[PDB]
Amino acid sequence: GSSGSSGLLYDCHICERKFKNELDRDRHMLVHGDKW
Ligand SMILES: [Zn+2]
Repeated sequence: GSSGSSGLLYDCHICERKFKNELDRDRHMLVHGDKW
């Protein structure tokens, strides 16, 4: 059993893509929020 020294911390609830910061994920949610 093995695991990496680093990883992605934040996740999209629309398309399951992941990010290093809350900011990087939060501005990605705008690509889904455009479908108003
Ligand atoms: Zn997404």
